[PDB]
Amino acid sequence: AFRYTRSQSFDIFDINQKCFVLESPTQLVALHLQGPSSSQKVRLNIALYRPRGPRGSAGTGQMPVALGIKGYKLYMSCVMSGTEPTLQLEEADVMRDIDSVELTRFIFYRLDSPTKGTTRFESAAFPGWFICTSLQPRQPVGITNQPDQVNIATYKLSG
Repeated sequence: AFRYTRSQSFDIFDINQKCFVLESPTQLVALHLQGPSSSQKVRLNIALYRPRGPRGSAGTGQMPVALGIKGYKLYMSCVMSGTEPTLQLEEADVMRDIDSVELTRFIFYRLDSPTKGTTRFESAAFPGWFICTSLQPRQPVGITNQPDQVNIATYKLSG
């Protein structure tokens, strides 16, 4: 279904200028990181994939990516927890091939708006669900089917 093409490292902020920090090995939180800080901003290793597949279904395309938490040996994934879609961080190595519905948990569609300089990330495993931050500081990064509605689901990436 997906085949690895390369990885590139990016800085990331949400549209309100919050960055990510890894508050514990299972929780990424978003905050205005400022003044003095012990806290190390998270960068992303974005692994770009090419399809040979697999569908369906979705609501998105056409840059499938995995999102590595640079330096911490984690990748973001979307899974069901209880009965709710959930963003989690998993100890996973770099995946050359994503060729099962299980491994599709790691794939997001990077949706850039070339004009505005902005990006959304839609889950491939949970179409219509997007990576989001709270309007409040120090809350976990998560996923939502209401992108940008009393959350922020729009980011600025920089190489």
